[PDB]
Amino acid sequence: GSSGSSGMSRGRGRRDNELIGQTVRISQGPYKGYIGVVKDATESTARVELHSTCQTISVDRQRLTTVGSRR
Repeated sequence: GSSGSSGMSRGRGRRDNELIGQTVRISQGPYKGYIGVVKDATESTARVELHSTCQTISVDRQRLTTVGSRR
């Protein structure tokens, strides 16, 4: 039926799983120039799932260049 959670609040500030799902493009490492979706966000790394190799690899959050369609 039509049921829901009394409160519509998930996180107070900015959840570490925010960047999770965004398109990131590796700039460093052996995967330089590779695209992937951030699956997990680490303190000094980020588990991204490549599109081609369709594999989940961890890379420095910084080493990752957040992608974003432009003109």
